[PDB]
Amino acid sequence: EAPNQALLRILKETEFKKIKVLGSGAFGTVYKGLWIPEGEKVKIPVAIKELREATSPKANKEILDEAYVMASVDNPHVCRLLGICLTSTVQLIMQLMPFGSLLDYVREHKDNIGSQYLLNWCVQIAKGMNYLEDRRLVHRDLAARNVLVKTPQHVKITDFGLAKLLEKEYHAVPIKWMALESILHRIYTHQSDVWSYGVTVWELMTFGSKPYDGIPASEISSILEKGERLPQPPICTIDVYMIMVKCWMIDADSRPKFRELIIEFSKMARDPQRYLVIQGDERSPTDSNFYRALMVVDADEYLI
Amino acid sequence: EAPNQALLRILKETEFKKIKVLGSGAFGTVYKGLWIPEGEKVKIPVAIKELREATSPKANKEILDEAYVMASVDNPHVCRLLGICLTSTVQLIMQLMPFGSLLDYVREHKDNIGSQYLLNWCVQIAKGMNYLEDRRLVHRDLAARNVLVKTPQHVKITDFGLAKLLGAEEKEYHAEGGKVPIKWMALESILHRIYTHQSDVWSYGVTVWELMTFGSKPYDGIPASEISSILEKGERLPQPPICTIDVYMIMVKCWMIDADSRPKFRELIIEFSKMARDPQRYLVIQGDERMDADEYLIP
Ligand SMILES: COc1cc(N2CCC(N3CCN(C)CC3)CC2)ccc1Nc1ncc(Cl)c(Nc2ccccc2P(C)(C)=O)n1
Repeated sequence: EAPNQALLRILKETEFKKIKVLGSGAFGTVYKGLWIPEGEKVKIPVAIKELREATSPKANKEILDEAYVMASVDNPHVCRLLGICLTSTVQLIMQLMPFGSLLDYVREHKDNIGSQYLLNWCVQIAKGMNYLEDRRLVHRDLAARNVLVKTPQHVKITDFGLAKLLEKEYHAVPIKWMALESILHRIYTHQSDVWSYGVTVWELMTFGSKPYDGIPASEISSILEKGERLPQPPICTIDVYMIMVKCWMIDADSRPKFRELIIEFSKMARDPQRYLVIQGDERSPTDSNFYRALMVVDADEYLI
Repeated sequence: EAPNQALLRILKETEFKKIKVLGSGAFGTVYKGLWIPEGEKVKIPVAIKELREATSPKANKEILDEAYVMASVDNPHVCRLLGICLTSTVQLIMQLMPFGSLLDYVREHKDNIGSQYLLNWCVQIAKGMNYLEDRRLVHRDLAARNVLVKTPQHVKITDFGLAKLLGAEEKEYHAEGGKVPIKWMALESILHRIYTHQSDVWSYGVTVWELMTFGSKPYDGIPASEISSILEKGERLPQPPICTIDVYMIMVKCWMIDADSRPKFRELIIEFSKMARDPQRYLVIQGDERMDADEYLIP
């Protein structure tokens, strides 16, 4: 092949600080963290994955393979891996963006978010996944909360808990955001990621409304077998919304492939106003509220 | 062009039940039913279509594309669908045309169909098909069996399982293979699998002769294979007895070999709307002097 001239930074546990916990699991747990590196004035937002136990050689094998893949990931729309840290409990530092996640952004800015932006993010999210899918990497948790805002023009999808097919499947919870075949079998393919990519665009178009809200997670299995999907967002034409219906096809192969979505979504992004209808579309970028919590330096800016 | 703000509603199959099979088909089965929107306290009678097997991705893509057209058309003479059900095998929920195909309607009632309705029914098909010509669409299976009767006064068009859309660039569409009823199709479609609206004027043509004879079998004894031969040779369908030569000439100008020689639907609307201003004059039928909610829920 080619040399994987990928770089692996070793940070010291006294450089990063765990602020609060994000997710948790049997083995492993994910925190919100601030990185203060090598005596600079800058503080960079990050998320840190910690093996819950420090002596488990099968678990320690796993957490390094993931470090391996996250460090091999070099794409503008998948988060970089800032560095690992060899405590007893091995830690991974993925970067975060200073402005926060899309969902919190889209919710806070829906009276000045435009049509060219919404369609421009669908290509960035789809570009990022087809990068991942290009690598036999399944993502298993795509959602607006896991798409971070670098600049209202650039978004990356966080890549913790990726699943390489080292083949037609790999097993492994976010019920609203999952394919039926995931709820009933806890199996994740790339086409189940397409389902997630579906629900992700829905959260975007609705300006951050909650998928299947109030409804219990035990029903979603059933109210999917029976054919209820998310409704049409108001601003969606029937061209946009057919993409979303196709992502939630019960048949997995009937679902759009990721290479297709970007073709389809940039074509619709060259005439943006023809596919999305937003009141006042014609007549602004700024800071967020996740960003207000921190007061604040992008990690892509420091390491340059 | 214009943003297509046509929405499609998604319905879970708990919101409708099927009461009666209206017909088995190669498409599959279509049922008669009541659809009670959850939330709403109306029942709306509906017709529910359900293909044989959702095994192929091609089968799914051709049912969701059939649903894309039906959902975005707002024409009075184009049967519209209410919503879709994304079950394992998807499901289509359309307004129930209570009276059947026109093909069924005019055999049962050959004894009580005056000239006014038959020419009114031809102005209505032509208006729906000129809506479809305006949306760059080719229906590709028009026939009295695919024209449904919501009321004797008002007829609508249906079954876009074979409908195909044109780009702005190409003026004609060409499929391969397929299974299409040979007796309703223009000669170029039989012979080159070419299609275009001018091939659908020919279909419209056969649809009238269907109506004008009160629902006969076109080329009845003739099997499908010979029709290419017989058309090339200049055989066409005979004159309906009810028909004047003014009216039967129009069906002739449809089965014209040259597709642009054939008449545009825009013309067909005017030519038949005049004819319905003096209907006794262009059609001759002995006796002719003598003879829950709905799509009211849409607005
Ligand atoms: C209840 O109203 C109907 C009655 C019948 N009848 C007509 C007489 C027929 N006869 C009666 C006498 N009997 C002894 C032998 C049979 C039985 C079926 C058929 C159809 C509708 N309405 C209806 N609405 C919407 C649709 Cl969308 C649809 N579609 C549809 C219905 C049936 C078959 C195919 C279709 P398609 C072309 C694929 O939509 N169909």
